[PDB]
Amino acid sequence: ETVPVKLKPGMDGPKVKQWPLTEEKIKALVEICTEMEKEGKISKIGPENPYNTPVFAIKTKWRKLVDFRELNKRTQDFWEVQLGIPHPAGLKKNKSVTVLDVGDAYFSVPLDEDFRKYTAFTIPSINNETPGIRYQYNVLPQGWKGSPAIFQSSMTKILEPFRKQNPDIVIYQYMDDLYVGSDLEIGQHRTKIEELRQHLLRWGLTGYELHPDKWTVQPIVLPEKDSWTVNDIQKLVGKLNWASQIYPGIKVRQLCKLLRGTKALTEVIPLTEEAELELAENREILKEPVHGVYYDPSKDLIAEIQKQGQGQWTYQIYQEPFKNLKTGKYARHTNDVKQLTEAVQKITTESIVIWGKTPKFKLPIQKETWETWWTEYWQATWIPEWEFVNTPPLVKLWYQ
Amino acid sequence: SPISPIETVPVKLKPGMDGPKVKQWPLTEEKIKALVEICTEMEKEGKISKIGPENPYNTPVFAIKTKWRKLVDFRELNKRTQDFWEVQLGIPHPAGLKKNKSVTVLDVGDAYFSVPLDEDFRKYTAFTIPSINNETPGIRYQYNVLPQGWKGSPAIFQSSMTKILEPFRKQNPDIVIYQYMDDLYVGSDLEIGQHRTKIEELRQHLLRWGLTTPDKKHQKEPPFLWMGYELHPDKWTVQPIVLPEKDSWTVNDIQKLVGKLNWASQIYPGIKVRQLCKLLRGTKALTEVIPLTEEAELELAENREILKEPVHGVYYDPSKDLIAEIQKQGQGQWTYQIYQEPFKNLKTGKYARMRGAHTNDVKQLTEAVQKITTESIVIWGKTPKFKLPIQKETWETWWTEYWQATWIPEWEFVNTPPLVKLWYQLEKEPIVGAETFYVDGAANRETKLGKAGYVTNRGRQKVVTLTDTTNQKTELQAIYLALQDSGLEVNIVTDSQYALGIIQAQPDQSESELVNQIIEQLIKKEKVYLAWVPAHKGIGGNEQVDKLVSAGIR
Ligand SMILES: NCc1cc(Cl)cc(Oc2c(Cl)ccc3c2nnn3Cc2[nH]nc3ncccc23)c1Cl
Repeated sequence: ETVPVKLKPGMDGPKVKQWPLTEEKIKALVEICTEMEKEGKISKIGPENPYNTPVFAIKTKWRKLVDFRELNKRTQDFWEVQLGIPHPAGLKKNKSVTVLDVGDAYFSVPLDEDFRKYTAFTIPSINNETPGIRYQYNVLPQGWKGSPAIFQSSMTKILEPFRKQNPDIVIYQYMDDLYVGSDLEIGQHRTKIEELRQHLLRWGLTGYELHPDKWTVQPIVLPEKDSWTVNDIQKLVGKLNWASQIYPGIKVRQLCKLLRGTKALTEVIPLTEEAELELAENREILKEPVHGVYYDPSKDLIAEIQKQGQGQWTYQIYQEPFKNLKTGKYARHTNDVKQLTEAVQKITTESIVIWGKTPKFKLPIQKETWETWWTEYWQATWIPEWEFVNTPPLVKLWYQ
Repeated sequence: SPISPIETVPVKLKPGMDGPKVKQWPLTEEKIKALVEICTEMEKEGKISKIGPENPYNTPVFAIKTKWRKLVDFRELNKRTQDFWEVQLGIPHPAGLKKNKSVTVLDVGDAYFSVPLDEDFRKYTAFTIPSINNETPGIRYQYNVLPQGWKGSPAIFQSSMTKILEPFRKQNPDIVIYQYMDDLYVGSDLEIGQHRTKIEELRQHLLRWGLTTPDKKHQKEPPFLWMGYELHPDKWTVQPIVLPEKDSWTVNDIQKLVGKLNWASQIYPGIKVRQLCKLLRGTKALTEVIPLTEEAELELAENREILKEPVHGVYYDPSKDLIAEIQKQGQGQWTYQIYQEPFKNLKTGKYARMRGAHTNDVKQLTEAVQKITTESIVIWGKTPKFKLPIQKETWETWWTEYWQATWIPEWEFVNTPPLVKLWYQLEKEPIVGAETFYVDGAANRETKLGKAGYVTNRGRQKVVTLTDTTNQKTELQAIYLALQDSGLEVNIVTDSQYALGIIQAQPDQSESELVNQIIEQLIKKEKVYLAWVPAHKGIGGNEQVDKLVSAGIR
C-alpha cells in the first residue's frame, strides 16, 4: 500500500533540462537503466510526461545520481512537516560517526501511481542521434527527500532490536544515508557498525568515519609580530573593524590611535601597552563562540567558501550574513575544481551532522566550469543547492 | 495512405480546463465547397470522421487558394492541451557524423496523418463546415489522426517513431538511424548489397506499422542539402554564402550579413564580426542606411578574402582524440579549430564575449576553453586536448594568485603569436623608498559634483573637481591622479574595495575609459603596491584625504 504524495499547491512538477554527458557516462547509465527496468524499478515513458529531472553518473563501479533538487523544493511540505525526520543534537557530540549508504532499501517500496510522473528523467545521446531515453520511477527513488520520509516506519522496525541493545548509539537517517554515532573506543565502534550491517543485511540493505567531538572553530587569527609596520597595523585594523561587526566586545580605539598623520607604509612604529591589551582581549573573544548567534530551524543555512591558495580553502556557515554558526578550513595531483567539490562535500556532511540540513553554497567559480566539471569528482548521493559568487577581495584575508 | 496500428498516446487537457467551444465564422460558397471536397476525401482515407451534434466542442476552419487548402485554427485547443516533453534537446552537427560506407535519406510520407490520435481526445478536435449563410446545421467532424498545427503532434509522432524503430534498432546495432522531424537518415558500413537489403528490411518494418517511405529510384542522392549544410561522402560544408555588394547598407542588410558570417564561422576559420556588430548599436530603423566605418570596411574585406575559396570539414573518427586550437584575433575576438589529424578540421568557431566590464586575455581564454569543452561534449561525448597560446608559467602564475577556482583540462602551449600574457603585477609587500599616496574620492548625490585627490607621506597634495560623477568614478579618478604624479615605484592606499577589486584582477581591457587609463599607467610602472583601509575610522593619511575631497561635497 503506497503512501499518497501531494505537491505544494500552486506549483507543479520539475522541468529541468538534462546536462550534456560524455559517452562513458551515457553508456554507464544505459546499462544501469536497462537493468532497473527488467527489475521493474523504472518504466519507459511517453511524451505526455512533460516533466524532467537531470541525471548524472559518478563513482570503481559507476553509479546513477539523480538530481532531485527541484522535486525536493516542490515536495517540502511532504518530507519536512508532514513526514519529518527528527534530528538528534547528540550526533555532533559523538567521538565517532559512521556514514552508511542505505539507498538500496528504497527500491522495495512502490511509489504512489499519481506521483510517478514527477520522477521523469532522460538519458541523452551524443550529437542528438536519438531522442533521449525517457524513464520514470515505480519505486521510492534515491535522492528524493520523500523516500526516507516514506521509509521512516520500515527503518524504525529494522533498527529496533539494535537500538534496544545499544541505547547510547545515535542513529540518524538523512536522505540515502545512515549516520551512526558512539562514544565507544574505535575498535568497539567499528565492531558495532559490523553488527548493524548484519541487521541491515537481513532486510536486504548493505565505512566513511567522522569525528565530530574533534571539530573545532577556525578563529580569526591576529598576527604575533616582533616589529609592526604601518601597513601591518592598517591590515590589523581592517581585520578587527570587520570582526567587530560579528563579535560583541571587540575594540580598536587603542590600535587606531597609533595611526596618526600621513606616514610611510614600511615605517616600523613601536607598539604600546593598551594596544597590546586590545590585541590580547580581542584574541580571547576570537577563539570563543559568537555570542548571541543561534541556529533558527525555519531559516536556510548559507555556506561561503574562499580560495586561500596552496590547496587551502576557508569557509563559514551562517543564516544571517556575519552571524557565523561555524567556520572552518579545508586543505588538499589535485586541481581547484577537485578541491572545491571535496570542500563542498565535507561542509555539507558537517552541516547534516550538526543541523540535519544542507547549506546553500556561494561558490567562487564560474557557473560554466563548475557545471562541466563538478561530477568528475562528486562522490555523495545528495547534491546541495549552489550560487556563483565573486569573492570580495577582503573577506579572503580577514579569514586567512 | 495508412494510419499506424501503434498504441495511442493518452492526451489530457490542462487541469481545470475543458475543450474549445469557438464559434465557426460564416464562410463564402467557394470556401464551403472547397472544404466539403477536402473533408469528404480525408473522411474516406480514415483521417477524419463525421460526428453528431451532441459533441459541444468546436475549432474554427478556413480555406485558402488552382487548388484549395484547409486551415484549422487550433490556437484555443493548443492553449487547453497539456504540455508535452520537448521533442529534441539539440540538433545533430555534421562534424559529429562518422563516415559510413553508405547513407540513405527516408522521408516519411504524410507523417502526422499516418499516426492515430487518443480516442478519448478526438472529441476536442471537433470542427464545423458551415452551411450556406446562417441556414442549416453544419457538417461536423473530429480528427482520428494527429492534426497539423496541434501542440502534441511533433512529440506524439516522434514518440511513435521511437517505439516503432525500437525492435529494429536491437536487431541491427551496427546501423545508424538519425530521427529528424519526419525524416530518417540511415547509415551502415555494409557493402552496397546488404545496405540496399537492410533499407528494404527497414522500409518493410515501417509499412507494417503504417509508415510509407520512398524507394530506391525516389530516394535522394548525395550531396544532401540539409539545414544550411552540404553533406558529401568524404567532407561537409555550409551551403553557398553570397555576401552582397551594396552602395548603401541598411540595418536589415547588416543583420543578414552577420547571420551569414556567423553561419560560415562553423567551418571557415578567422571569420570576424565585431566591427559589423558595432554598427547595429543604437536606435536605428530596419531600412535606415548605416555608413560603413573604416574598421567595418576592413573587417568586411578580410571576411570576403576568407570566403573567396571554398572550405570543407571532415567527419569524426571515434578512435582518434580531438585537438582544439585557439588563437587571439584582437579586440576580445578569439578563433578556434577542432581536428583529429593535423590541419583537417572537423569544425571551426569563434568566441567574443564581454564577461563583465573589466577583463584580461587569461580570463577570456579560459571562457573560450569552457565554451569549446561544452560544445565537444554535445557533439562528440568527449572533451578535446587543447593547444593554447599561453605559457604554462603565465597560467601557473595566474591560477595560483587569482581568488576564483579556475581550471583548464589537458593542454599544451603552442607558439602562435599574439601570445596570452599578464601586462603588469601588483607587489605583495609595501615598497621601501617609494612615496605612499593616500587617495580618496567623494561625490554629492544631488548635484553629481565630486572631488578626487591624494595626500602623501612626503607632504604632497592635489584635489581635482569632477562634474557628472559618482563615488565609484571619483575613487577610480583618485587612483589615476596618484599613478599620474608618482613615477616608477608607488604605494597607494584607498578605502575603496570596488577599485581594489578591479585592479587586483589584473585587467588589460575595460568598458570604462578611466579604467583603461589606469591600466596604461600600471603597465608603465616598475612596482605598484595597493592597499585598503576602512573609511571614516580616523585612519592615518586616509582621514586627511577625506577632509580634502569632502570640502564642498560631503
Ligand atoms: N539529410 C542530412 C543528414 C543529416 C544527418 Cl544529422 C545525418 C544524416 O545521415 C548520415 C548518417 Cl545516418 C550517417 C553518416 C552521415 C550522414 N550524413 N553524412 N554522414 C557522413 C557520411 N558518411 N557517408 C556518407 N555518404 C554520403 C553522404 C554523407 C556521408 C543525413 Cl543524410
